[PDB]
Amino acid sequence: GPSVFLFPPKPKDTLMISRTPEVTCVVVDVSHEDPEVKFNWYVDGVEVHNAKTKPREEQYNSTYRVVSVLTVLHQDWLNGKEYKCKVSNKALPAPIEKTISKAKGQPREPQVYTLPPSRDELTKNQVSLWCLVEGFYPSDIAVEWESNGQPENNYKTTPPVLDSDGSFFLYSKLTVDKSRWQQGNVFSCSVMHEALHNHYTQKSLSL
Amino acid sequence: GPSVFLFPPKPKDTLMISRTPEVTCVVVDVSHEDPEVKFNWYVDGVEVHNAKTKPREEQYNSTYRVVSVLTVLHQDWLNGKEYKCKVSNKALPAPIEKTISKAKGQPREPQVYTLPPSRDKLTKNQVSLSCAVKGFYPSDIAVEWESNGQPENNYKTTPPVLDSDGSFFLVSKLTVDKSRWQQGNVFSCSVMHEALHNHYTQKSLSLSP
Ligand SMILES: *[C@@H]1O[C@H](CO[C@@H]2O[C@@H](C)[C@@H](O)[C@@H](O)[C@@H]2O)[C@@H](O[C@@H]2O[C@H](CO)[C@@H](O[C@@H]3O[C@H](CO[C@H]4O[C@H](CO)[C@@H](O)[C@H](O)[C@@H]4O[C@@H]4O[C@H](CO)[C@@H](O[C@@H]5O[C@H](CO)[C@H](O)[C@H](O)[C@H]5O)[C@H](O)[C@H]4NC(C)=O)[C@@H](O)[C@H](O[C@H]4O[C@H](CO)[C@@H](O)[C@H](O)[C@@H]4O)[C@@H]3O)[C@H](O)[C@H]2NC(C)=O)[C@H](O)[C@H]1NC(C)=O
Ligand SMILES: *[C@@H]1O[C@H](CO[C@@H]2O[C@@H](C)[C@@H](O)[C@@H](O)[C@@H]2O)[C@@H](O[C@@H]2O[C@H](CO)[C@@H](O[C@@H]3O[C@H](CO[C@H]4O[C@H](CO)[C@@H](O)[C@H](O)[C@@H]4O[C@@H]4O[C@H](CO)[C@@H](O[C@@H]5O[C@H](CO)[C@H](O)[C@H](O)[C@H]5O)[C@H](O)[C@H]4NC(C)=O)[C@@H](O)[C@H](O[C@H]4O[C@H](CO)[C@@H](O)[C@H](O)[C@@H]4O)[C@@H]3O)[C@H](O)[C@H]2NC(C)=O)[C@H](O)[C@H]1NC(C)=O
Repeated sequence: GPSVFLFPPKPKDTLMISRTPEVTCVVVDVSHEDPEVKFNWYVDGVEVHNAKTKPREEQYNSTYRVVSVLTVLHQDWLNGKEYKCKVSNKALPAPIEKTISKAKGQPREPQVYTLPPSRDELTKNQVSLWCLVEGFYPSDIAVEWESNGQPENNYKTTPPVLDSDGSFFLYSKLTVDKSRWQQGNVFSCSVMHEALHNHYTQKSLSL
Repeated sequence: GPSVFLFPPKPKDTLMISRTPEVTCVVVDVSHEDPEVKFNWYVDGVEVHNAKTKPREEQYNSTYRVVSVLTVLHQDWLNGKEYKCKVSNKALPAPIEKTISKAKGQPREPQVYTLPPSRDKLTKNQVSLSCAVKGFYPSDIAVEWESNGQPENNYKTTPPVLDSDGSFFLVSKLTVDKSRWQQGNVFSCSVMHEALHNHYTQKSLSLSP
C-alpha cells in the first residue's frame, strides 16, 4: 500500500510574520488501480478544512504522488499545536495517520558571537568570518550572513550540535575576499529563533 | 541464518604509530544446531593468517555471537588496502563476505585556526574557545584539547561539513571557567589527519593583553 510522509514548515517561515508557513502531507506509491486519496487534517484533534490538495502527479516508477498542503498560523505552530494528516485510499487496510508538531522543550535564547579571521589565515586571498551561535533550544534556527543589507550567501553552517548542558550550538563560516575584509567592510550574522526578542538578532563584524 | 558486520579501525588508531588499529568481524544469529563458524581474512585478496578469533558467546536470545579481530598495519590501511572477512557456517547456503577499506579520495591538508572568545562572552562565567579546522579531505579526523599536560573534558566538536570547494570543515568548542582564561592559561587544540605532516598538528590559545 501507499506511504505517507508529513513535513514541518521551514523555521524561518514560522518565525517571520511576513512569511507563510505550511505543513506538507506527501503520499507516495499511489497505484493506478486505486488513484483516489482523501486527506483529513486536524489541529490539536479538531478537524480543519482549509487544506489545499495538489494535482496528483505520476512518477517514473510509474505510480502516483499526491500532496496536500495546510497553511499554519505562526503562533499555533510556536505554541506547540499538533498537526495530523489522515490519508485514505481504497488500497489501504486502514487510513494512515501522521502527526507532527514543533520540537518540544523549554526554549533557550541563542547567544550570538562573531569571531574575526585568524592571523594565520591573512595570507591566502580569502578569509573566514565565523558566527558562533550557542546555548539555544530547540534546534530549529535560521542563520544568515549579509553586508550592506544584501545577502552574502558564500557561507556554510554546521548542523546544531547538542552541547553538554542540553542546549545546542553551531558555527556559520562565511568566506570573503581578504581585500573586502582589510578595507573595513562590515559583515553581519543574522539569527532567527523562537527564543529571541522579535525572533531576530543581528551581530556585526569588521576589521 | 547468521549475519556479519565488519567494522573499521578508529581514525586516531591508524594515524598514531603507538596505537593498534584493528578491523573487527562480528557474526550474530549463529544457531545452536550449526554453531561452528570459520573466518578467513584477506588483504587485497591475499589470505592472511594472524587474526585472533574469540570463543563463541551465547546471547540472551539463545543465539551465539562470534568475533574475529585482525590487527592492521597503519600504512596498509592508509594506503587503501581492502580487508575482506569471509564467514562460513553450515546453516548458510554459501559463505558471507564483507569488505572494508579507508574512505577514498585525494587527501587535502587541514588548516587549523584557534579563535579566542568574543568580548561579549567575557561577562558570562565560562568562555568558549574555538578550534576551526578547514579544507581537509577525507572526513576522517580526530580533534582533541589539552592544557598544562592534561586533556580537557569540556568540549564538543561539530561533524565534518562539506564546504563549497569539496573539502570538509568543522569547529571544536572548548568551554572553560572564565577565571582560568583570565589567569593566562594556555589551551591547545590537537588535530590528527592523514594529510598532516606526522599526521598531527597543534595550535594553542591564551589570553592576549
Ligand atoms: C516511487 O518513486 C517515489 C519518488 O522517487 C523519487 O523521485 C523519482 C523521480 C526519482 O528521482 C527517485 O530517485 C526518488 O527517490 C518514491 O517515494 C519515496 O519513498 C521513500 C520511501 O520508500 C521516501 O523515503 C522517506 O524520505 C523521507 C525524507 O523525504 C524527504 O527528503 C527527500 C530528500 O532526501 C526527498 O526526496 C523527499 O521529497 C522529502 O523531501 C522533503 O519534502 C518536503 C515536502 O515538500 C519538504 O518540506 C516542505 O517543503 C516546502 C518547500 O518545498 C515548504 O518548505 C514546506 O513548508 C515544507 O512542509 C522538505 O523540504 C523536503 N526535505 C528535503 C530534505 O528535501 C525520510 O525522512 C523518511 O525517513 C523515515 O525513516 C527514517 C529511517 O529510515 C526515520 O528515522 C524517519 O523518522 C522517517 O520515518 C523516508 O526515508 C521518499 O521521501 C520518497 N520520495 C519522494 C520524492 O516522495 C517511492 O518510494 C517509489 N516507489 C517504489 C516502489 O520504489
Ligand atoms: C540476538 O542478540 C544479538 C546480540 O545483541 C545483544 O543481545 C541481545 C539478546 C540484546 O540484549 C541486545 O540488546 C544485545 O546488544 C543481536 O545482535 C545484533 O544484531 C543486529 C542485526 O540484527 C546488529 O545490528 C547492526 O548494528 C550495527 C552497529 O553495531 C555497532 O553498534 C551497536 C551500538 O549501536 C553495538 O551494540 C554493536 O556491538 C556494534 O558496536 C560496534 O562494535 C565494533 C566492533 O567491536 C566497534 O568497532 C571496534 O572498536 C574497537 C574498540 O572499541 C576498535 O576501535 C576497533 O578498531 C573497531 O573495529 C565499534 O566501535 C562499535 N560501535 C558502537 C557504536 O558501539 C549497524 O551498523 C548495522 O546497520 C547496518 O545494517 C543494517 C541492517 O542490519 C542497516 O539498516 C544499516 O544501514 C547498516 O548497513 C546493524 O544495525 C547488532 O550490531 C548486533 N549486536 C551485537 C552486540 O552484535 C541479534 O540481532 C539478536 N538476534 C535476534 C534474532 O534477535
